[PDB]
Amino acid sequence: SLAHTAAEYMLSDLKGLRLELPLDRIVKFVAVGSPLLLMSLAFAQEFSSGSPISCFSPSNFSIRQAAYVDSSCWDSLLHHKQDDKMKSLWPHKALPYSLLALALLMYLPVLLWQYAAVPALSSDLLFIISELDKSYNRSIRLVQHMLKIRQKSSDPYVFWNELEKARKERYFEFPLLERYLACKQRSHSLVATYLLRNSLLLIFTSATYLYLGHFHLDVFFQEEFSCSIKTGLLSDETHVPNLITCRLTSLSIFQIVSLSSVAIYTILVPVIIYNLTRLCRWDKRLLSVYEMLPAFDLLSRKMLGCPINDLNVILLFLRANISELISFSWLSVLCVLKDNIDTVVDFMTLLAGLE
Amino acid sequence: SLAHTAAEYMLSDLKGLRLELPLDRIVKFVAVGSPLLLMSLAFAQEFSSGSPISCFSPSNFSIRQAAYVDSSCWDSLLHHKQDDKMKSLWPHKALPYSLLALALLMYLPVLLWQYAAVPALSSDLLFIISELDKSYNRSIRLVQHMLKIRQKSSDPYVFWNELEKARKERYFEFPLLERYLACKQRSHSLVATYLLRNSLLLIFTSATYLYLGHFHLDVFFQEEFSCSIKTGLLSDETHVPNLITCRLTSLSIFQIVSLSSVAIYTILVPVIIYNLTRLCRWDKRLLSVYEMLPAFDLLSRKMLGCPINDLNVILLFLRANISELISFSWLSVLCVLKDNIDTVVDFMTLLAGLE
Amino acid sequence: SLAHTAAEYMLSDLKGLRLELPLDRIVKFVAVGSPLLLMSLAFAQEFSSGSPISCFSPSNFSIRQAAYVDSSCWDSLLHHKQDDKMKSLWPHKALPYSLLALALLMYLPVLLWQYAAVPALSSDLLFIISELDKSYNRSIRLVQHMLKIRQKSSDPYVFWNELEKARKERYFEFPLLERYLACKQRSHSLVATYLLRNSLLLIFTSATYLYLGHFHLDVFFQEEFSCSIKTGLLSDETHVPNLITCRLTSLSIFQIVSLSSVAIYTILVPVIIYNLTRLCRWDKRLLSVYEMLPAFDLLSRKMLGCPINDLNVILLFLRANISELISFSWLSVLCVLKDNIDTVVDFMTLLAGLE
Amino acid sequence: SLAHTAAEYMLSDLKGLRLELPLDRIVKFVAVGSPLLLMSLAFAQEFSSGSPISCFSPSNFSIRQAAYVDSSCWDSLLHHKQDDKMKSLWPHKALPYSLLALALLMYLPVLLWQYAAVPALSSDLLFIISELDKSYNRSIRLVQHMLKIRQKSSDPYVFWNELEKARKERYFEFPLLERYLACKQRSHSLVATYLLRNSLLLIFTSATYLYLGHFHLDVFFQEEFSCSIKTGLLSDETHVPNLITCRLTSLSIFQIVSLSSVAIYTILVPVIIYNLTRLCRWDKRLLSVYEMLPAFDLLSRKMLGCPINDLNVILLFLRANISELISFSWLSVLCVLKDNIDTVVDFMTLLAGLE
Amino acid sequence: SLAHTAAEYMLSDLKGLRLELPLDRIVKFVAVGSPLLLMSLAFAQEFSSGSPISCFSPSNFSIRQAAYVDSSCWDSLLHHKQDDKMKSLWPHKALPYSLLALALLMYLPVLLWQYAAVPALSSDLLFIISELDKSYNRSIRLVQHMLKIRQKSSDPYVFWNELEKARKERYFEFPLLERYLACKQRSHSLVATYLLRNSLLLIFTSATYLYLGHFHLDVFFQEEFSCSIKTGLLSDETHVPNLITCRLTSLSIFQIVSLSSVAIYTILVPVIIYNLTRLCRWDKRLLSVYEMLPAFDLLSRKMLGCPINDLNVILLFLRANISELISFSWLSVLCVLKDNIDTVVDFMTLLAGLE
Repeated sequence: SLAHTAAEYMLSDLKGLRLELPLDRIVKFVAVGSPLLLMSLAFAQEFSSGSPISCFSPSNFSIRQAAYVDSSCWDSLLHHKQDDKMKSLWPHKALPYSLLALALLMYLPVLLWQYAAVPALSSDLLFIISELDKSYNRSIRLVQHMLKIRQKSSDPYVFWNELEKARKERYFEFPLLERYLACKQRSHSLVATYLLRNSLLLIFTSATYLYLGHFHLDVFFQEEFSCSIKTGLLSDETHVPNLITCRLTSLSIFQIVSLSSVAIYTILVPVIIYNLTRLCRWDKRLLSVYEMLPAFDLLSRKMLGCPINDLNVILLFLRANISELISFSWLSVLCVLKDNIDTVVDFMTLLAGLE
Repeated sequence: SLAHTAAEYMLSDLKGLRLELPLDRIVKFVAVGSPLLLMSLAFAQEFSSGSPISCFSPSNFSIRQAAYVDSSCWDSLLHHKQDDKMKSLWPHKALPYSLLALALLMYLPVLLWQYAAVPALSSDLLFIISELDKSYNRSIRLVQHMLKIRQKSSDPYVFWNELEKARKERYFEFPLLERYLACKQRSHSLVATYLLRNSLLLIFTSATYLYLGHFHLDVFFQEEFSCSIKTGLLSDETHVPNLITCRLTSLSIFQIVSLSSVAIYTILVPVIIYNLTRLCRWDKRLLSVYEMLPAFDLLSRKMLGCPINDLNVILLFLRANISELISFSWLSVLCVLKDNIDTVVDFMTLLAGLE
Repeated sequence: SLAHTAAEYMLSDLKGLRLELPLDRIVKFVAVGSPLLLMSLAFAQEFSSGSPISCFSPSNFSIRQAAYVDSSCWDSLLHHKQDDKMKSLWPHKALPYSLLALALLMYLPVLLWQYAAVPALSSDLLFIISELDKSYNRSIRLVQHMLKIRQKSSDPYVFWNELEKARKERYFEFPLLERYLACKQRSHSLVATYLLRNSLLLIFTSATYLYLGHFHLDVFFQEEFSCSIKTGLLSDETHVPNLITCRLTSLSIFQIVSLSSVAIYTILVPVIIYNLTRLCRWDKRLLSVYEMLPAFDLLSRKMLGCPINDLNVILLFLRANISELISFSWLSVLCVLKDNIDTVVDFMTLLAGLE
Repeated sequence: SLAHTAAEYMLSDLKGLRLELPLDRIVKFVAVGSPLLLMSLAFAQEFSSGSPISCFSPSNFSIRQAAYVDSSCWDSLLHHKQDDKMKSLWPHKALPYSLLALALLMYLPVLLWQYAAVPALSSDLLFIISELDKSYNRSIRLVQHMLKIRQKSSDPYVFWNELEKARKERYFEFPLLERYLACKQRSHSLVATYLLRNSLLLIFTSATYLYLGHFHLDVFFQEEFSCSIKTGLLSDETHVPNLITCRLTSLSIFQIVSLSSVAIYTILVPVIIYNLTRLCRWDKRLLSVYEMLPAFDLLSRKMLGCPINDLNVILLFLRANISELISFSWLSVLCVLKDNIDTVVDFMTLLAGLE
Repeated sequence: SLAHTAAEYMLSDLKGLRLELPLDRIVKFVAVGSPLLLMSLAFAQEFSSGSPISCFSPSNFSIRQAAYVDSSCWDSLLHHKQDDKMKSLWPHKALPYSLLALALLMYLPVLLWQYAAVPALSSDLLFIISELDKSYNRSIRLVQHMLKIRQKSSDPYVFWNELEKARKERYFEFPLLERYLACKQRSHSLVATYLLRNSLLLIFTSATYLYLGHFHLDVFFQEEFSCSIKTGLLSDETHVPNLITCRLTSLSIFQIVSLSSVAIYTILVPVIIYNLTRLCRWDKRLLSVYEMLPAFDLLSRKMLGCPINDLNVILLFLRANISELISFSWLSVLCVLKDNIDTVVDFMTLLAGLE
């Protein structure tokens, strides 16, 4: 089927970065995969194929012109309703093309996200990681003598005086990164991509709802109609003027695909809503440990104002990207320090796991 | 067929870690693959296809008339049972969709396992594995200068009297490891994932039994039924009012798929029960060698209280991954000492195979 | 279908260079993919296939006779129009062939570009980047003490008039690149390839429009036609001389294909127009920082005369490749300095991020 | 076809070890592949498909009537044999399903082998090879002073006695192995796995013979039968009471499948018998070179007791792996010493063959 | 198609050794692929498919009566020849099965070759290539000072007398390898594999000719045959006793398959005959250059006795491997010396092209 190749054409599956959320991956996955799956179910071997429309021809007729008549109406689905209001049945014919259209409209926002923000993002995260890769062997290297000063000095002279002068000495400061982050907060050109990506999906879901409301739900329990043939050069013939008892064959598939289309998108709407609201608030679930590391305190320090900035997005992506191989280390081990007190344990643990 | 794609789309097959037990692999593969293979066998080349419904119309009707007659009942399958009680045979129509739904529902728990437990569990293992493997560095060298003191000594003095102070020093102390293991002993945030994984499977099996009992097994030996067409625009016609002897064609497939479905799950229940019960007890099959190594003994030390703790799942997965490439060593070889005596043999075995 | 193999035969996807602009990528993608997708949609399982023609044979005719009569007209599509002017319907038979021909004609410019300009342009670009990377090699490395002694002496007469002296110093000049740029600047053997590539595409689009105008849009609302059979050995037979009410089945597919072939190409025209026009002006968006670098100033200084020079396409390809792996660094970071002043910050940032 | 995907799912094809003997491997291929291949032959394009059953209904019955008549007996195959004993020919319906059952039964033992023996057995092999690697480099390290004394020695001290004294000193000793070898010889936990692996195949081929004997071989020359349709709601009708001359179309493929199934397994049985008997005796085809080698002598020294020991399968799996990359050496080159004896000869070759 | 997949299981395409001659590869390819391709052509879409056999039933018969008549004779191919001698026509039905049998029978010999001689041949070739790699640098480090004394001495002491002694000193010899070659050249265990591999193919070609002669060439031009149905339960019926004018549809496929099968083998046989004859003589077409090199002279020295030896086959595979990457060197450059004379040139050339 056509949906087979299209699956790996759209939803097919640097070198050390994850530039997408798992939630975003799942929502795009389901949004692109649902229409193709329903369409594949609609016209495959699972349901018996054959003639989509059948009509009860008179017994006088032979097979050939009966095939003509019931084939001349499949392309002319238009009900002569006497309940002489003339009604159309085109959605039953146009359903698969509509499904493919929705499938492409689902994939379009992914293309915009890929083209509009990937390179600029890729530069920044890689630069930050390359800078922060070795913040560990700067602390322990120079802050190792704190214990070695402890036994030969007093409480405040070590914890509040010897851990006081080392801070203002060029071994920890990163003024280049400070300048960089200060510049970044002015930028607003990347949050636009994310908000547009979510808003387009919301608009497409609304369009799907209005399409399923205005046109569908009207022919939902109708299985029979009366069509006509004598509307041309066949009007001067001796046969039935209005064909009788024409019944569609694939109503159940229509019902199930409509119901699945409603259900999947209605259950996915909250996921996209939550995706949008994640960026509406500053996040500080673990700042307590971040304010102590020599360079990690910078991101916590610039935690002010409206959360709508590129800093929020880059830190959100980074927090998922702190677990590759080198930040996938001590930074993950700092779970036991969870309850002056940092006098000995906070330094014994740091100097214990050197590498 | 859609089953072919769905096979590798569902059950498709770090870098040194096995986060999946073999029994879990077997149960997940069997449970996900059974409905797919059954539904594929139902509608493939093995059984000749055609019209799943057959009817015996009188010879008066034309071929198209018979086609309309028997094609109008496959989608409207409803028996006029006189034994005028109305009965439906809709499971015969809904079998493949039900099998597909069962296949998806079986894959639901796997996503929860991969999304809620993989990162934390993977992060937890390798650090413990490294702290665990750094053993013969500071254990065979603790003994090389210690075994040489035996001959110039007495029975208790060298290996029964100074051993306790030979193990109480800044060589065996691992406060980081003790604190980490105790902290995860108190925690319970991962065992819930395993419990939910097993409980969802049990609930889904129970729902499968309910569905197979309530709806199925009622129309199981019934293969003929009477239907009617004159329930609409064509009721004003001269023909039979109630159709006679419409017979199901694929009853054998129906019964075989039902029997296979019930049999596979009644076979599968015991192994998942065993998987649930595995975690309820402490593993103490091989602690005799663990309580001797400098780092191994700590694992055996904290075995207290109820067996419902995370430490259990970490140690259980550690047992599976205890033999990768470097731990894939003496661990496997410390199996000859299965029967004071440890004076020479226990130490010559160590000092023989350095590397 | 046939297009399945051709899809990866034509549209299928050094080691560090991008020799293709993303806009050109999407243009080629859509341009070659539209005809294949349309023809795949036209003759696949999405719409019921069979006999594309139906005719109303008299009831006396045999089924073999009717099959012979109707199958004798699809290879002889010639309507006996009385509105005895003879109109033929060859496009309804030849549309797949036309679509495939347009697919090859779309592909021709791609191979033209791949076999006319790739080697020379690739070699030139990789050379240029190779010597251009020496900019950072000199950059600040020789200035390590030149900056370390300036603050010990006075401010504006050790590091404010020695900029020329440092440039005059025999490491900053790049005599090789000057002659190369001049020789390229007079050359015009590369811009002709791009101009012809755009012109050939636009001429082909105009040809598509002419084809869709002259032959199509005439038999566009016509669905019924009359044919004749007695034009040979069948003249001396007793039957109808002119066959009556022959209706083509796939009119909707005809209309859909025509409208799509119009719409996608009308959308495609503006983007190729803009791609053609991108070379009418010089690019001066980030040369402000460039005219400080020791080697990048050579590129900036040679912005003279008519913009139709090979250096235009050279710099166009260069700007995309300026973010590969090594230039994908500080050069991308120098965006903070966007408002004497360059005394410290413009130089503190340089001396901060060495490597 | 279904057999296509199952082929690569079932019989499809560390990093330096061959865990499976060639005989067992080829037996596995033939045993799992014969049913799939013959079943694919049964229902593919090689032989014409269609309606497997044919009946000669009299001309009075219509198209649909005869279709119902000959379609109602394929699922209800029961010959009213007058030679009134009803004989059922259900194997003609249960053939492919029984073949698939046999296919699964064939693949059960291999998963038993791979899940019950591979984990435990994989461990000690690398230990064995690691300590077996030492012997070569130790011999060059040890035996180069030994021959250095030979030229100034008389003869017995390098050829007869002192050499035997010279070897038994702590450079030529492998004490840790000696403890492992005897205890592993005492174990029997692995021979049972091999015995079960072969016994399952023997039992299943015996079951196959019983199935082909009891049920088949009776309906083998029979191709025509008389059935009945008046056994229900069709009893009150005016037509023939018992079907006349219903003939099977696929008797030839039935006979070919039976003959191939019996013949392939009849040829296969002696191979598995020989694979069984391979473990009943010890292999001493090359112990003459082994008994002089540093570590290979120990394997030959422990030649006692019954041939049902784990060391037997251990040495069997090593001999398949003595030719990987390092033992793929002089060991293999020692084929020329096949006929005071090794004056320099042996030593001359070893010292000459550094690596 | 069935033979589609069998192609890639059968004829699908160390790490530096070629264990097959290209002539053997191509003859194996054609021998296994010709029946498969002929089968594919014989039962594919290239011809219109359908019923292989047709009969001219009387017009009184119904459609099912004719279908039963011609479907009851395709599996009962037996001509009631009156030119009442009974003649069969089974080959027209058994052709594909015989073809698949041929495909397997010509496929056994490659398996016999790949399991019988590949390991030992690979061992010998890899040992030889690993050992004989020194000779290049070994010679130059010894023959670098012969030009020192060429000008400072005369003919006897640089060119004809002391060179032999300079050659025969303990930097030249390699006893490990000429001691190796004796048992191999006396061995005859590998020529048997090659001779049986060729003889089997000769036997199978002869058997194919016998099958094509005894059975074919008789049913070659006759196109019509008469069959009968009244030979059982249908004898007591009123219809034709002997069927009239039953015509077979696919005579052309039969003829073309037979002609192609005979022609491909009558052109294939000379290749295998020449391959067999290749080993019947010693090969000496470059030994003028080998007889001078240090280690290559040993191979050219042991050219005695009958050419039926393991040395013949080992050198036959060696010569195909003398151009991999390191013997793909000067050894290939010694072509310019193709015409005392070697006084100066034959050392200048060797000493110049070092690396």
